[PDB]
Amino acid sequence: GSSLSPQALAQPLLLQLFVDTRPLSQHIVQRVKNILAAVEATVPISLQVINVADQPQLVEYYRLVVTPALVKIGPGSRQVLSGIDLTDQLANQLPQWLVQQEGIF
Repeated sequence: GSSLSPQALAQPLLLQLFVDTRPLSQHIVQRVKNILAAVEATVPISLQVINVADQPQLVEYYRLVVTPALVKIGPGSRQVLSGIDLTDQLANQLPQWLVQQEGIF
């Protein structure tokens, strides 16, 4: 079938985190990594950190003015988690991500 392969595998979940090199971010990072790595699943997530001090231009693009902060780009809809509540929002947002349910009402 496909490239002779029977399926285009889903693209790993694109997850990122904006930090200011502050321990808290590295702190929350562990929490983020720990939680994400806690859901494993057949679809692993890719955690990439963005140094706001290195590129504050994209931060403003996402109106992202608070740090630390986390932002999911996909697959699926985009979301912005910030306010040291990333772990609270993430844990709550994660399920919604996997539940990628017709976010419909």
